[PDB]
Amino acid sequence: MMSIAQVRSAGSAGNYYTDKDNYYVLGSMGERWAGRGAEQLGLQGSVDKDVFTRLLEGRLPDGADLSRMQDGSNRHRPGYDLTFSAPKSVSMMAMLGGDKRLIDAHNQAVDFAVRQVEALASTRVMTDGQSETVLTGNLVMALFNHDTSRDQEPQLHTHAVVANVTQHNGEWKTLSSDKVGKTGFIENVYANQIAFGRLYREKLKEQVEALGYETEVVGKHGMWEMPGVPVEAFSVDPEIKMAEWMQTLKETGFDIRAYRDAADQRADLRTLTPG
Ligand SMILES: [Mg+2]
Repeated sequence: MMSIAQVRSAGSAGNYYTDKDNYYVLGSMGERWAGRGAEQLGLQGSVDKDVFTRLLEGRLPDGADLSRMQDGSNRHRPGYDLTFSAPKSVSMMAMLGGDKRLIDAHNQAVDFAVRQVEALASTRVMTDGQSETVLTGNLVMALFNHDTSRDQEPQLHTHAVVANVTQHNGEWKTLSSDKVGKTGFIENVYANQIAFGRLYREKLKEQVEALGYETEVVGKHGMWEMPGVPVEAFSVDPEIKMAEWMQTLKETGFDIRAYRDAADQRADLRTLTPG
């Protein structure tokens, strides 16, 4: 699904989203800029921690500055964290079963959902004494893949960090609003939390099933898993953590390789089937 949360203070944000220990099992952080806005600022590909931090403060790479220093602290809201988590079985098959094209599938699902989120981008602009929200359609995002849950179990996820900035008629303005009122961006993202989650969730299922794997619905809002995967056995030196995960995986008796060959055969079976 997709969880929502205030982005973590511009101060510690950088190291929080990027220190190697959040993506050790994955190998790389697979981090990247996203959004029409990032493109407008010439931000593409790998993410510079310093530029990212600055972005959270309101300092953009083109000179624009939305920071608000007040008595020693910046009062510009850093932004938001939209976290897309893959289902347990997928996380396991990806980082314990070594099937990396599932990481790609996930990445493809996040890109897809995030593009929909972007259509909600907007800002408050008052004209004629009447203020109203105006769709803006551009965001500046930095995505980071992590592989570990809060309780140290495998969890492939992407923290889609949305900077609190958007361009309007050439001016960089804030998504947040210093005044309660006519529904803004993040309120609209909440009203649609299940839907964005369903978008991601359903896009992943298409990719995943394309690779040959099977899926079965196990809960509300199309929540699904891959049949047969020991999801139950999975509810700080990452090297040790991996060691344990791999061990508890063996204790289940599950045959990873056999599971994948089955997915390969099923896949080929479908491509070579006109009747
Ligand atoms: Mg994380």
